[PDB]
Amino acid sequence: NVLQKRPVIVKVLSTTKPFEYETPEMEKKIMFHATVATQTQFFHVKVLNTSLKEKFNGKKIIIISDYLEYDSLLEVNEESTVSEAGPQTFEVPNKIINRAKETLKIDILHKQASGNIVYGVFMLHKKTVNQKTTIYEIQDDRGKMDVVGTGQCHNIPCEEGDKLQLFCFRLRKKNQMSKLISEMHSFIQIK
Amino acid sequence: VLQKRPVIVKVLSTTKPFEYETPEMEKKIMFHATVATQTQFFHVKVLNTSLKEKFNGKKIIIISDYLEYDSLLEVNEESTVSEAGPNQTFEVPNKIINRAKETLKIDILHKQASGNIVYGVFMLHKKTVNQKTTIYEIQDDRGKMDVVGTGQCHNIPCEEGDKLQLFCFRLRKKNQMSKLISEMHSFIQIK
DNA sequence: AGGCCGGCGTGA
DNA sequence: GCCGGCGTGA
Repeated sequence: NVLQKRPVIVKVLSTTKPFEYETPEMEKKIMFHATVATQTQFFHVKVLNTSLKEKFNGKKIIIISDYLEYDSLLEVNEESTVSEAGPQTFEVPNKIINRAKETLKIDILHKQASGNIVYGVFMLHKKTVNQKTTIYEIQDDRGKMDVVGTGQCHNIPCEEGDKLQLFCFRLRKKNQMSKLISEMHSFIQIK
Repeated sequence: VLQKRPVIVKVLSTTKPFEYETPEMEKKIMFHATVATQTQFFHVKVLNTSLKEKFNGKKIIIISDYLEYDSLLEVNEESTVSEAGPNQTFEVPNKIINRAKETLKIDILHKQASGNIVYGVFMLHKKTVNQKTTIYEIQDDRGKMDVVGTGQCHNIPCEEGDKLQLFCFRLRKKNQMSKLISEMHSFIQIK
């Protein structure tokens, strides 16, 4: 899968704080998640070139090129070019905003295809910190399911009843039900 | 496959009986039903059409020797349906009724696991009648999707803006695109 | 059934 | 009327 140099004008709706993650080649690195919108659509965006973080909380309005598109999201990296438009801004329809902030219900998640990327906010019901992995049991009014966290998503401080906001998790099936697995760029923040 | 654990339910809906074809080319008759308990609702395929009255919905019924697969129930000739006594009565929360009436958003359907069985009501945007198959294009504010209808689901009269109610369609992926495929026990009625 | 790879018809 | 050969299907 390869880059798209067709440049896009989008508006930033949200960013996470920068955070540390490890590559399979054991390189220590820093990134942040962001959510951006056009008038018609929204995108989850991984920003690996953290020197643009300033550009992603102000200004809200930006132009992006040479980014990667996969897994229904955008990757912006060192090869990517981000610029500012001006003072000069536009506003995004509330349908799209609410959709970009939306969290799917667990009963629906259980019916979702393996390989999907999932973002959302869920309630922690139970936690088991094992040595390398942590199984977070998450819950809502429709069902419950396991979230396996490794790396930066291992051993996070939290207690039952707390709400976990997940970024960039991979949905996998066992046995006939969904679970959410942490990957290289996955993140968990508390509320 | 067979569950001898009997279920006590209230019938919320039935379709009229209808004709379908087996793979061994025998024409037969069946009907769909929607059922509920205190806990949750079920789609039901009833292959024994002599049970239509038991499913009229005036009564609360008990079902046994039914098959459970694809998140539905199949009641057939080898199954036993009887009536419940006066203390086994109950009413179903409007919560559950409304959930049983829920129709999924199409963009979410596209992300559902291959092989899922789908029921729902959708707005028809466009239809293409071929020789043996009919491509009904369904729409909502979220997205659009093809519904491939053959057999009893082929060449149904409908026009744009009509709502199609789908029963027991199979979700299939090809070239990374989701479609709803009509099958043996599938049904389409217009509103 | 984990996800992945390997075996038929369709159409070369 | 060829197989492979890739996303699908268990």
